[PDB]
Amino acid sequence: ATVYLPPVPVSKVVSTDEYVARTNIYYHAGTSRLLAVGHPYFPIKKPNNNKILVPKVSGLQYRVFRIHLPDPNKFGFPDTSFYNPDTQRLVWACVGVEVGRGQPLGVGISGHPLLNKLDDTENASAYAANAGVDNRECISMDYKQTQLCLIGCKPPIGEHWGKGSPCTQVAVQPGDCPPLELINTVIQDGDMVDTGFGAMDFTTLQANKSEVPLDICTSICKYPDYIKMVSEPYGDSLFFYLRREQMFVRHLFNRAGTVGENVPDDLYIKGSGSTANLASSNYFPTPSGSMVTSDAQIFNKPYWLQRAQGHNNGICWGNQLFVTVVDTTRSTNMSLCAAISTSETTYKNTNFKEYLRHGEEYDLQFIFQLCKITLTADVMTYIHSMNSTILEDWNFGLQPPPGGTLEDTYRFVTSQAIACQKHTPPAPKEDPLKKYTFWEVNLKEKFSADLDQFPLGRKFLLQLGLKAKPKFTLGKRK
Amino acid sequence: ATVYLPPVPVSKVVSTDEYVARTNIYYHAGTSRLLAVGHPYFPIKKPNNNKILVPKVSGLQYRVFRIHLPDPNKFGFPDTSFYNPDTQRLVWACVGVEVGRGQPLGVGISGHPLLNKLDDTENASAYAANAGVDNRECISMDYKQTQLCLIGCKPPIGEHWGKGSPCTQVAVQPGDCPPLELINTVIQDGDMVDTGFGAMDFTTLQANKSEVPLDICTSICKYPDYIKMVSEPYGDSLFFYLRREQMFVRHLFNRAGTVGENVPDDLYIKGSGSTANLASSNYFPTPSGSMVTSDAQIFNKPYWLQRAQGHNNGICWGNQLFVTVVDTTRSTNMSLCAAISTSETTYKNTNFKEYLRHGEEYDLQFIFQLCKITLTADVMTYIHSMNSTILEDWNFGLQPPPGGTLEDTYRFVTSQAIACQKHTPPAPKEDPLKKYTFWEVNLKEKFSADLDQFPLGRKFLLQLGLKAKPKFTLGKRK
Amino acid sequence: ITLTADVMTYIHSMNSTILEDWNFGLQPPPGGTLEDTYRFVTSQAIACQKHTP
Amino acid sequence: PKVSGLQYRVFRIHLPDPNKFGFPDTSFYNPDTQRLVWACVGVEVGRGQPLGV
Repeated sequence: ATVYLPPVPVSKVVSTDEYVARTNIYYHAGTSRLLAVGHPYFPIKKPNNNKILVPKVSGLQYRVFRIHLPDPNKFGFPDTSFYNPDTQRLVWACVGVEVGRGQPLGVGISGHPLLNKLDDTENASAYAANAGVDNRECISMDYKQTQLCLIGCKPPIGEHWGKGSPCTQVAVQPGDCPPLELINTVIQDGDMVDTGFGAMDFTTLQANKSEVPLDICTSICKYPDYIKMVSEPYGDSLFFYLRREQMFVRHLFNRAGTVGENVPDDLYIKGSGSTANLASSNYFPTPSGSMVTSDAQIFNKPYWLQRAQGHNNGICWGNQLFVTVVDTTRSTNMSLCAAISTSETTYKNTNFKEYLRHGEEYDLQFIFQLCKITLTADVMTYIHSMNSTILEDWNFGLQPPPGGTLEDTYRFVTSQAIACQKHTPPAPKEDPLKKYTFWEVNLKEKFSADLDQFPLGRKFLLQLGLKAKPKFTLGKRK
Repeated sequence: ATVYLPPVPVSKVVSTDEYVARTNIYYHAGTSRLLAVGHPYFPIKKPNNNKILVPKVSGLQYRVFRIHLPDPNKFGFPDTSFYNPDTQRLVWACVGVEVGRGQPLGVGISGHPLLNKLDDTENASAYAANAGVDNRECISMDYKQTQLCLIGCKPPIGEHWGKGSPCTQVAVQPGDCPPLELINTVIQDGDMVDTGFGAMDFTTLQANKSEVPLDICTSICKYPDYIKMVSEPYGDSLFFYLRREQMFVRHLFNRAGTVGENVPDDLYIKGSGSTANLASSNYFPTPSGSMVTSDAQIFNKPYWLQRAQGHNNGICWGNQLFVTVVDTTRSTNMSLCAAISTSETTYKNTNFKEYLRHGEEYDLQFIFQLCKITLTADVMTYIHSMNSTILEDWNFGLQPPPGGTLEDTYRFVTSQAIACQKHTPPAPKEDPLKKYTFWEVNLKEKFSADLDQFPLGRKFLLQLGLKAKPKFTLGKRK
Repeated sequence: ITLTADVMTYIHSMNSTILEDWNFGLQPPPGGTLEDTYRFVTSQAIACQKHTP
Repeated sequence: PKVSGLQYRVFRIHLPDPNKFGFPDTSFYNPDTQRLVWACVGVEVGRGQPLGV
């Protein structure tokens, strides 16, 4: 520049598929399986202390991993360089991923010993059974079936309705629901999916703090904010998503507690008896999970990334991948027991102490394409306007210093002081993370160049070149 | 190449129209004839509130009008093959202003019921000397003739005298009347023009606060500073101005109060009577107009622009115009009364409630030529040293993937009645060319291709000489 | 929209009102006729006269 | 207010005058022998709400 920052773009934003050439050099990577054994309901901590002994792990929460990748320009190379390192720079493209489940078919489960529930109002049994002191019951559910996986390279955006706070312009008091304002935030590991009360916080909306389970009270519940993400052309925040979700209405119920609502008292006619009074108009549909089937598994089959939502196809502008997984369908909870004493020789429920765990597996197989971004002066100006940090990291002119001189604290040694001594010694240092809240997967040298002996690999050779297998695949008929 | 780019230099100083290419597309616009009906002296307010019922409006007061124009590029036309934004932008040029006037002949009335006044200077009816009896008579006068107009496109500066550095004793005294130092500041609507008591404050300046009429008593008097604006080197502040002005002395009068002023006793012989008593030097001229006729106007006459006085040609930079008009030749005040109960035909105040008004009419009729600015980097960068803002509005470049919008933006209210709240909407804004209130003239919805429907454009046609357009014909009348 | 005099004859027969709203023909008449004097408020500005109610 | 998806949500959408509208190169146009009109060539409607009846 000038002209001008550039032009044009904006408008029309140049794709990274017009000057970023693919190469036929392939490396292969994968993980060694991942296993995390939690307690979905709550983490089990030592209550004499504050540290976890069993974490919280669940498929009914987002499992969001921050994958850090090498860069090809760190290599000594096996000789993948035939040109000057300043006419081009190298970046990865990920062209296939399979995300495996090692968990059997069967659901996980959540619940609450005191879920806020009055009476049954699907078909009556009461108007109220209580409006004084207590009325909550032992009730469990498995939250709705959600399967989705989505892949990006910058952090995903979630939406949820946060607490818009009661206003005093229009009459809303405590004991009236607030106006609700949508407060959107990044999807991060440990966070709960939508429950079908809407996707909202429950940490400060809830004030009994015991309407719902131990798990969702203490999370933010979120719905994916597809909408802002698919409107970024580049799609660096995601360049792949899919979903399958469903839920059915188990039974209508009424919440524990009295109306806070204002009912116009002129939309009915008064009765006599039971029909004189009103129940609480705080009806809620009770939701419940769906039937699990092996034809609903979007997993253990490969998601290609040869093409992507974004201009991005896994192109490294940080050398990171974000992979978010939800699987509620193999999120088996396995039940077990240990006997408290062998002093009790009869069957007692004060003898054999039931315990639940959830075991969580994930494996990710990857095929990596080596790609290049060819740099001319004009290209370099576009990137500079785009994100300057990329140029510096690559290393590219024009840098000051010099620099110099003197220094201080001279001779001796100490020696007393003299001399100097100021002293004064440097670097706190401080501070931004940039962690933020993710299950760290380091890949740096799991990279390969054979892909005939990885299962994903074999299928990728089949798809790409129509060879090699190596001998044969399938049937026939069968 | 190039690379960079001098401005091209600010010290090469040029017409602001050496790079603005006129085109022959012409549109017309004007007003409906705006009206303001005040009370000449002050505003007649509710005395429970500060809210006006009757504003304060005269022709002896500034009429500052803020003409607003769209950017032409943003304005649609039905045929548009004269602009491409990949090559050019557009900007208005006003090439004719007609000041419609339509009011009777008459002049504003100003007065003070406690105007300081003792004797006649014009006569020797009574003495001007020491007097501990302070006379205050009800006197009224019309103020001087002021007719002027300025048409500009940036805010215009009038000068006045303020109270500058102070004295070391109390102010407005013998020998400790403070230094009065010139404060130039932007012209305000409905603040006073020059009145023949000069251009200065009176609230803090005049500590008697009772010697001069009410309309200028609480208010500043200011005169437009011509010298400064024509000594600006782009002449955007103004670029056309004209005046016709005069004072007439109604009579010199002398104020009451004792003599503080020194009378040397080496300039007159001693005797008795007069030659031993001090004399007042407390004279004030009384301002009045000399003659007023509606053929003594400078108004009602078309002003054809084609190369402004300034380094402008009459270009609407920012697509605004700042018109400050004074007219006193017409500035009639009309008196009315309301009878509540006639019960004697001879005046009573339990009958006839006297009222005073002043009604003020102005119409502004316009013909605007469209002109273009080519997008050349040397011109752009030079414009950037002059003012970057026109450029930023046009907008160039990234927006890395894209920030601000899209993103995708925005959420989401769209108010109901709950709504989402809390709100407290975002703040009030001030326009960058607005510091003081003006009489706003929006023009953004009235543009006509044809100029034959309006007498100002026909007159422009005939003067233009396309195609070729009579001109005149005789008679007229006769 | 391609339009000629014959085609227009038909356009009005279907919906009078469409041509009349577009009014790139026609006429309803342009206007004209007066704009003035003067409405509303009346008065403005300064004024706030009466308010006017 | 009673606003829900269980009662008809009828939106009046009012669109630019196409006839006089911002364009980049037009000089064919004759008001008498041609007119312009918008035709909308797609709509998507985002329902940003989660499941829940």
